[PDB]
Amino acid sequence: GDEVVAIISQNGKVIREIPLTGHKGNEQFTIKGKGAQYNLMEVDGERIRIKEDNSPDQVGVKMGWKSKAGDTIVCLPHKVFVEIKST
Repeated sequence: GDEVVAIISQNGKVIREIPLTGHKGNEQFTIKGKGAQYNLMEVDGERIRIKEDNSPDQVGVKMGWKSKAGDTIVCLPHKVFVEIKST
């Protein structure tokens, strides 16, 4: 099948590029913003989501798990973006 990488950015600056294909186990990391802003990122197997955050709108959290080429997650107030790209 497809081989994909998740690109996770904050204010356009890349924090992690994470190849998802073949990934097993669970990893969590927090992107800390200005003030008390945070996003708890979670990679579980070949999927990624914002597990939890204190954004006012919760749009990115509500988007849930992503895993396919072309998928995105956005948390606009915290300037966090996830893009999944085919390699």
